[PDB]
Amino acid sequence: GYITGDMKEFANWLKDKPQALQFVDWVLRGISQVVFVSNPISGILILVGLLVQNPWCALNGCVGTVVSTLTALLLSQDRSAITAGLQGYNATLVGILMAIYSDKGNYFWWLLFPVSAMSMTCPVFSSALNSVLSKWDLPVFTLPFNMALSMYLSATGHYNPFFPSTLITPVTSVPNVTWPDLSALQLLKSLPVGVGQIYGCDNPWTGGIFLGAILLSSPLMCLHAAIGSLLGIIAGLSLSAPFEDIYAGLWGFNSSLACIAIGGTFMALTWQTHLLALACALFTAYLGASMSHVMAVVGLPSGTWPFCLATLLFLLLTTKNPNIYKMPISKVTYPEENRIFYLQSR
Amino acid sequence: GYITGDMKEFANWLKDKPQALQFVDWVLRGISQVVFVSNPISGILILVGLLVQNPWCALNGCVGTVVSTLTALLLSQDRSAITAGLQGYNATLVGILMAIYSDKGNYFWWLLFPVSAMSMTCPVFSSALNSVLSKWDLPVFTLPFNMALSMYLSATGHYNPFFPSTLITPVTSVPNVTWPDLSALQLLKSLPVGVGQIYGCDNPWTGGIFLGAILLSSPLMCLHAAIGSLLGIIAGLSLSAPFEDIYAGLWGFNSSLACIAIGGTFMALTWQTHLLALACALFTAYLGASMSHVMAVVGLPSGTWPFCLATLLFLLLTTKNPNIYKMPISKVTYPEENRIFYLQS
Amino acid sequence: GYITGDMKEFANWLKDKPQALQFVDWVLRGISQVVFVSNPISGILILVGLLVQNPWCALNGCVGTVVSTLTALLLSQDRSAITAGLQGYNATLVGILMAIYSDKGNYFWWLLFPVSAMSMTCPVFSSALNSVLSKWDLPVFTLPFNMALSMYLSATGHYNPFFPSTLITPVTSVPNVTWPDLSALQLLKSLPVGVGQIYGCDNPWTGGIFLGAILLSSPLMCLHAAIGSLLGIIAGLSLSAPFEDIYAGLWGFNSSLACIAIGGTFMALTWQTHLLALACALFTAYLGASMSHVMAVVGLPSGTWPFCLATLLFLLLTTKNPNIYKMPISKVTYPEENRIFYLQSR
Ligand SMILES: CCCCCCCCCCCCC/C=C\[C@@H](O)[C@H](CO)NC(=O)CCCCCCC
Ligand SMILES: CCCCCCCCCCCCC/C=C\[C@@H](O)[C@H](CO)NC(=O)CCCCCCC
Ligand SMILES: CCCCCCCCCCCCC/C=C\[C@@H](O)[C@H](CO)NC(=O)CCCCCCC
Ligand SMILES: CCCCCCCCO[C@@H]1O[C@H](CO)[C@@H](O)[C@H](O)[C@H]1O
Ligand SMILES: CCCCCCCCO[C@@H]1O[C@H](CO)[C@@H](O)[C@H](O)[C@H]1O
Ligand SMILES: CCCCCCCCO[C@@H]1O[C@H](CO)[C@@H](O)[C@H](O)[C@H]1O
Ligand SMILES: CCCCCCCCO[C@@H]1O[C@H](CO)[C@@H](O)[C@H](O)[C@H]1O
Ligand SMILES: CCCCCCCCO[C@@H]1O[C@H](CO)[C@@H](O)[C@H](O)[C@H]1O
Ligand SMILES: CCCCCCCCO[C@@H]1O[C@H](CO)[C@@H](O)[C@H](O)[C@H]1O
Ligand SMILES: CCCCCCCCO[C@@H]1O[C@H](CO)[C@@H](O)[C@H](O)[C@H]1O
Ligand SMILES: CCCCCCCCO[C@@H]1O[C@H](CO)[C@@H](O)[C@H](O)[C@H]1O
Ligand SMILES: CCCCCCCCO[C@@H]1O[C@H](CO)[C@@H](O)[C@H](O)[C@H]1O
Ligand SMILES: CCCCCCCCO[C@@H]1O[C@H](CO)[C@@H](O)[C@H](O)[C@H]1O
Ligand SMILES: OC[C@H]1O[C@@H](O)[C@H](O)[C@@H](O)[C@@H]1O
Ligand SMILES: OC[C@H]1O[C@@H](O)[C@H](O)[C@@H](O)[C@@H]1O
Ligand SMILES: OC[C@H]1O[C@@H](O)[C@H](O)[C@@H](O)[C@@H]1O
Ligand SMILES: OC[C@H]1O[C@@H](O)[C@H](O)[C@@H](O)[C@@H]1O
Ligand SMILES: OC[C@H]1O[C@@H](O)[C@H](O)[C@@H](O)[C@@H]1O
Ligand SMILES: OC[C@H]1O[C@@H](O)[C@H](O)[C@@H](O)[C@@H]1O
Ligand SMILES: OC[C@H]1O[C@@H](O)[C@H](O)[C@@H](O)[C@@H]1O
Ligand SMILES: OC[C@H]1O[C@@H](O)[C@H](O)[C@@H](O)[C@@H]1O
Repeated sequence: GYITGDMKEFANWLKDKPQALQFVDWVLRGISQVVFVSNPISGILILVGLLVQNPWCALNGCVGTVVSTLTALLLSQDRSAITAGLQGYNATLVGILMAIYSDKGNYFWWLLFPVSAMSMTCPVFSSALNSVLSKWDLPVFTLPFNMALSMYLSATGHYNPFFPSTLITPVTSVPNVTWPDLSALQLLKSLPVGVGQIYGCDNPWTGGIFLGAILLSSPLMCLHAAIGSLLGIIAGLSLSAPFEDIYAGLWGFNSSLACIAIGGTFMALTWQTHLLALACALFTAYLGASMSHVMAVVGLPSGTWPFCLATLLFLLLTTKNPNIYKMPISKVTYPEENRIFYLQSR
Repeated sequence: GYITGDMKEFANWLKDKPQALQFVDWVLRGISQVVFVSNPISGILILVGLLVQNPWCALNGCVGTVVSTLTALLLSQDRSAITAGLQGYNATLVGILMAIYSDKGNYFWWLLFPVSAMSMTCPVFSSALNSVLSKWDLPVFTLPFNMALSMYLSATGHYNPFFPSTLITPVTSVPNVTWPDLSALQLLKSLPVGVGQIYGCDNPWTGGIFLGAILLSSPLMCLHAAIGSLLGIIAGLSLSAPFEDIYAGLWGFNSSLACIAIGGTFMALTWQTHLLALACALFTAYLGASMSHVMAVVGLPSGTWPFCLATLLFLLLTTKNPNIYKMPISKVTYPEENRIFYLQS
Repeated sequence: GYITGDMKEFANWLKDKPQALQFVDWVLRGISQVVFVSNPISGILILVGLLVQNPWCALNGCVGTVVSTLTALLLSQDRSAITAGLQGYNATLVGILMAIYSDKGNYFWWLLFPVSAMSMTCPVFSSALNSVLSKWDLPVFTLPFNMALSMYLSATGHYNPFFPSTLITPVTSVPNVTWPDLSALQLLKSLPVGVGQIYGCDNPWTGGIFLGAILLSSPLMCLHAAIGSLLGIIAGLSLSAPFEDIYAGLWGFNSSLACIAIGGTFMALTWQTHLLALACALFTAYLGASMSHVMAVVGLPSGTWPFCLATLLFLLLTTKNPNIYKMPISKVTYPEENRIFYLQSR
């Protein structure tokens, strides 16, 4: 009732309340915005899921969210966007993945310094990218996160004396894939792990929690999150990816995100638009593969660049099919509410 | 007369006729669009040239063209662009080059699955790139092809168990070049081989057939294709490229395309604009070496990125000289008819 | 008196007199535009600093400037920009760094051929980039130079039989940094060396001279040049860079340029923009590291790519703070005159 979707009522209720609680609320919506959700309860559930995988990653994610939100305020960015959590989600990722990609492991306190630095960067990236992309009425997605992360990880690299990153190298031989060995149960677990990997978690229970957090806000978003993850697995098997990479959900997170995006969030949901989302989800998985190989040559991970590039690409697609409709950015909420706008005008 | 230029007489006639015949027309015009030509007789001639070199590559080219054109229809893309062949050329290249860059050799039938998949992305890449580039009134050129190709070849790579690509590695030592062995005859043959390479064909006869196919539509385009190829050869020599790379036309195809593009087609042909096409063709050959080196590090070929980036760069150049005029995209056809618009505007 | 700032009085006097002096004026203003200065006395002084470092680089710089200026005239480019020197500074850099990155050493006379050819591409690169960037009211900065150089050095490479470039390879082990060895004297020298490295000069005297040339035109530009160089040093230390790299001013030149740009030149100088300039300079230094690692994998230097991208990113940041004001391109002079324009309309 009051804890579904955008929580419009709880938003209007807080407006008159203390600054501290209002701040905590924006942070939690910042966390949920990683999956296009603006819901503080979803934020709590996600944070819980993060504490379940790795309490270290949760801390860095939270520090990241706090610093960026505070930086957006220092730099007088738009209040609507802040309250909606749009100034926190990129730095939520910056903090988690910097911890994930650190060769120094859990509770390396020194990590907090470059996390804050890089989190402060996110409002700057967001603003700049917005100046360009809003001219086509495109969102920034997690481009701020991916630029910050690629920048940070290549500046340090595996051989930095203070902050070595994990070593990543290109493929240099044909992997042996034993097809009889392929487990049905393991593919099924890959689905929630693909979703877990959105926040860089490889735990199946965590991904289930994220699925639930999403479901609280929008069942349609939850559905596409799942399907996107599945399609990533399918693409993985089609190029003969090592099973262990599929099981770890590394083929599923970009696809999961792209599918949510196209499947009713940034395009109004119709059957044609649902087919479009599957296509985009597949395409993203294959671009994930491409970017992973190419970037490994420079010791970088692909991050969510593949999601950003493919999704932006599909949103710049135009058609003379009236059933394929791009939402105005200023009207973008969740699929259920988005669809009502489509039925009234198209 | 009827079989020259844009063939707009035959197109008007075909409009009333059966669906399947119209479709063959669009497919054939898609094939000729690789060299900016919208002519089904040129499409046929080019296809013959292809079937001559390697029927396997020819087949993949056609499957791409078909699948793309069908995807364009399925996704309600502009009709006129489809009928002009603008929705088939990128995938013609996707199919041919996916064959060239496969480590599996001829008639590896499975290759048809990814060729089809990648050919479906071509209308998507086209529309997305148009949404950006049309704001500066620029065409997308072969950017859809080059994106699709770089994506596919890097997602697979030389070490894919299913679809290995051919191994491509950077240069690791100074090539020994024996200058007395340089051959005028071989250099001269490198001219049509460079035009052949536009469709990934290293045969001088095939390249001759392509020049013939172009000439039928537009003598001026044919001339710039030849000139562009020549300038690429000059660029390779200027950089002491290994003779065999020059001989295989690898320095010629980007140059050739750039020279056609600037030399009458996207710029109105004047003596100034001709010099510009010469400059662009040189520049493009140089960028080709740059991109080939850099891309070899990640195991990719340069494709026709060089032509795409260089030509877009020269089209974005603004000048206060009235004799250097950029064609409005909606009024772009071939240099002979383009020049009439320029004189009458 | 008449030898500071634009020298708008002196240029108005030249508007009448012989073409060869007018041309020489443009070449000299072209040389100074490297550090955002349009002043021919500044140009002569910079030229002296180049001749002090290495006459061979100085020559190639000059061939660069002249050839590029001749080309912009041939291609009927805007004359206002030519007389201001905006058509010479990219090729000044092209000529100089082509000599620096040549593996053939001093007075390899054949080098003058591709220097001339790459200089001819500079106005082409400037115009096209202007076509795109002027839509957001942005300058091209040194993007023509950086495109020209990246293309040239990668088209040739270390293994080219005519024009081999110097060999650049990525980092492959953790360097050993002994902190007790850090030197105050060497660090102090790093500051002017950073400014010298804007023209690829590693001589502290040359960097001294360049500071003097800037000071002559705009003392506020001089201040930010020095601060930016210092912030790059601080960034280097913060990531435990090899001391010798910091001593060569390798961490200083990009951040120096960024600091001049934001700190009065393309943003009106206020307290707020001064701070923003310090942030942009730190940011630029870290991107320098990033771009250097990545571009070394393909055997290329970063050039001033980091400065170009960082500064453009900062010029695209919008805020609801009226103390942070972006200069209209048509209005940009030096910081002192810029601030006056701003205060009038504030
Ligand atoms: C349109 C007009 C406006 C222009 C505005 C300019 C915007 C400036 C953007 C500056 C962002 C640079 C930081 C991002 C990544 C870098 O760390 C490096 C660059 O090699 N990335 C890497 O090493 C790898 C990243 C590669 C990802 C592929 C990107 C498609
Ligand atoms: C302003 C709004 C527009 C936003 C639209 C976003 C468009 C994104 C395109 C996404 C598709 C990319 C596919 C092409 C190449 C990739 O596979 C990778 C990239 O790392 N290949 C490579 O590394 C090789 C590619 C190198 C070619 C040079 C690039 C100029
Ligand atoms: C908005 C629509 C208008 C589109 C207009 C197209 C503009 C065409 C510009 C293309 C010229 C670029 C050539 C420069 C350098 C290259 O040779 C090499 C290889 O890619 N650089 C490198 O390997 C290093 C490059 C690293 C720098 C990162 C670039 C962001
Ligand atoms: C504000 C400037 C921050 C830079 C200081 C970072 C200090 C790095 O910390 C160092 O890292 C070593 C290995 O990486 C560890 O063994 C030690 O904990 C520490 O000496
Ligand atoms: C979603 C589509 C996935 C297709 C995966 C094909 C699985 C069978 O793969 C087959 O396995 C054999 C040995 O087990 C190999 O010798 C064959 O090369 C291979 O095609
Ligand atoms: C859409 C999914 C396509 C899967 C097709 C996989 C094709 C596998 O191809 C296999 O390659 C082997 C080489 O290692 C050969 O020895 C086998 O004979 C061949 O069947
Ligand atoms: C296209 C302009 C470049 C001219 C370079 C030509 C150098 C080739 O050299 C020529 O090759 C001939 C082979 O046909 C030989 O007969 C000649 O002996 C030889 O001089
Ligand atoms: C535009 C006109 C195209 C010119 C085509 C010239 C083809 C010459 O081609 C040559 O043919 C010889 C046998 O005939 C072979 O021995 C050579 O290897 C081959 O290069
Ligand atoms: C369009 C410009 C073409 C370039 C022609 C270069 C001619 C190469 O000339 C060769 O250079 C070598 C030194 O590099 C010498 O050792 C050889 O004796 C000489 O013949
Ligand atoms: C535009 C074409 C320019 C051609 C430049 C030719 C450069 C000749 O390069 C020469 O090669 C010799 C043999 O390795 C070297 O010993 C010499 O140092 C070098 O000057
Ligand atoms: C821009 C036009 C200038 C072209 C001058 C090129 C002439 C080549 O100059 C040669 O360079 C060699 C390498 O340093 C020297 O060994 C020779 O002394 C010199 O003749
Ligand atoms: C801006 C960054 C702070 C600079 C750190 C200062 C470290 C200098 O260290 C000093 O170096 C001198 C050599 O010149 C030695 O004589 C001194 O003994 C030593 O303490
Ligand atoms: C301006 C920021 C200065 C950065 C902190 C410099 C102090 C370096 O601290 C050093 O950490 C090293 C771990 O790699 C140890 O080997 C050294 O013994 C220790 O002194
Ligand atoms: O807060 C959790 C604690 O976990 C331990 O493993 C770390 O060593 C402590 O530094 C940390 O405070
Ligand atoms: O984890 C790295 C280091 O972080 C520092 O902030 C703490 O003082 C140390 O206890 C710890 O070893
Ligand atoms: O009333 C809804 C109307 O909206 C328009 O924007 C559509 O193009 C019409 O075809 C439609 O009937
Ligand atoms: O056209 C398809 C067939 O071509 C023939 O020339 C070959 O013998 C076969 O291996 C191939 O499958
Ligand atoms: O070249 C591999 C091919 O082998 C044939 O026997 C199969 O029928 C094809 O589907 C397969 O792609
Ligand atoms: O200044 C011109 C002269 O300078 C000398 O130092 C070089 O060695 C010569 O190659 C050159 O002719
Ligand atoms: O590289 C570090 C070296 O610095 C010198 O100043 C010391 O005397 C050596 O003992 C030390 O090994
Ligand atoms: O007038 C400029 C001054 O403004 C104040 O707000 C700052 O605190 C000072 O540090 C600064 O020097």
